[PDB]
Amino acid sequence: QKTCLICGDEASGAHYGALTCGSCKVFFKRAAEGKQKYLCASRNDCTIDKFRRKNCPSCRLRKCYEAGMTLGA
Amino acid sequence: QKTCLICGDEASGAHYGALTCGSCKVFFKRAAEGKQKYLCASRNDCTIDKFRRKNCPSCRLRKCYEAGMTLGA
DNA sequence: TTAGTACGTGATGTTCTA
DNA sequence: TTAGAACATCACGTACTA
Ligand SMILES: [Zn+2]
Ligand SMILES: [Zn+2]
Ligand SMILES: [Zn+2]
Ligand SMILES: [Zn+2]
Repeated sequence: QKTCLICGDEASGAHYGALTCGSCKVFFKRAAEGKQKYLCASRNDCTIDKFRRKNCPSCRLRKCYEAGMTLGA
Repeated sequence: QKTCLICGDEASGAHYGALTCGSCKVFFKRAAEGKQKYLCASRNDCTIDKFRRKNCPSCRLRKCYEAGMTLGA
C-alpha cells in the first residue's frame, strides 16, 4: 500500500490489476506480450527489489502473475 | 582448452590473465574499471553460462576474479 | 483512475584496428 | 597473439498525454 507488490518500490496506483510501480507496469506489458522464454540464473526464487529487479525477468514476471497482473482485462 | 573459464562459451584466448570468451574479456574490462557495485538477486552463486551470464554481472565478475583475471593494476 | 507512447540511459557482444 | 574502441542491439525506467 503505496509500495509496489512486485519489487517494493514506491507504487503509482494499480496497473493491469495489481498495485505496482511504473517500471513494473511497463515491464509486465513488455514481458507478458512477448513470446520470450526467460531463464533464471539461480533457483527461481530471486529477491526482486528496486535494485535487483533488472537481474531476473523470469522471477520478476512470475511475481507479476502471482500478484494478479493480467493483460486480458 | 577451448572453454571460457567464466561462462563456458567457446574461448578466444587468454584475456586479462585467464582463458575466456570475447564477451567475458570486454565484460571484465568494463566491470573492473567502473565500480558499478553490481548486486546479485540470489545468493552470490548464480549459474553463469551463455544464456544466463547477462542476468548477474555481480556473479559473473566474481567468477572473473576467482579465475585469476586482473587489470594489471 | 491508469494504459500507452516514446525518450534517454546504460549493458552487452561482436567486428575492427591496432 | 591479445587489448581496446565503436557500433548496433536491446532492456530498462521515466515523463507526458489522454
Ligand atoms: Zn515494482
Ligand atoms: Zn530468478
Ligand atoms: Zn565467457
Ligand atoms: Zn548472482
